[PDB]
Amino acid sequence: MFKAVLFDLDGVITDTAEYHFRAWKALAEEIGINGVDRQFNEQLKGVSKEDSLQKILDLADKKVSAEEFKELAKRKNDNYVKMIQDVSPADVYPGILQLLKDLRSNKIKIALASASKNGPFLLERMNLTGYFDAIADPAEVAASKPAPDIFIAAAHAVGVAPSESIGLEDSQAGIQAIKDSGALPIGVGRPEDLGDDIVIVPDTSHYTLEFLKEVWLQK
Ligand SMILES: O=P(O)(O)OC[C@H]1O[C@@H](O)[C@H](O)[C@@H](O)[C@@H]1O
Ligand SMILES: [Mg+2]
Ligand code: NA
Repeated sequence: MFKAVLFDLDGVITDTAEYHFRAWKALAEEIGINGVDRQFNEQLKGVSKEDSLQKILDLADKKVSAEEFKELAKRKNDNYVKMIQDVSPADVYPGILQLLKDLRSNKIKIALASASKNGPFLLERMNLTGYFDAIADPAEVAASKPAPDIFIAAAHAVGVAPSESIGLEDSQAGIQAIKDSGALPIGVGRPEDLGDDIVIVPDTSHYTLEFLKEVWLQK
């Protein structure tokens, strides 16, 4: 049986992937880049703030100064941080609170493997911090998603091997990171976005301890 679950935050715990998308699209349009639509945004999910901005600039083969790059990233963050102030426990996705409770009752470790530096603040907004045994700090990894480092760190932070862990993700980059960590991925979203080669559930209500067991027994 698995000994840890490694949670992505945005698009897994709550609908903040939507807010990252809206904030990045707004930023892109301010600088005359109009290609950040929902399809393109699948390439941005799970990706760090700086890598996200660079992918957007690349889309237009646009170059900005180092000073402008810093300011643009800060502008997007300031906007996103204002968007999330009213997040509350009511915004926790279906099934997630119960899963956290059931994992703890079964002595299964819980770790956060979010790329977001705003992750701790969001867990506090949602009254979830006390469920987490560890938060892997994305500022401390040498390499960001789709590199596996954040998932490896999360597992190690709770004293469990990645190979004894499940990772929950909504993103292409994050699914790849889980795969390369050695943990077992279960995605949430559309196979057209996340692939047909791992277990994918259509919504977070499917993330029951019963189902994670159903999946683990068959890997
Ligand atoms: O700018 P932050 O809060 O550090 O977030 C970094 C990344 O966090 C990830 O969780 C999101 O999927 C990305 O969309 C986001 O860019
Ligand atoms: Mg995500
Ligand atoms: Na406009």
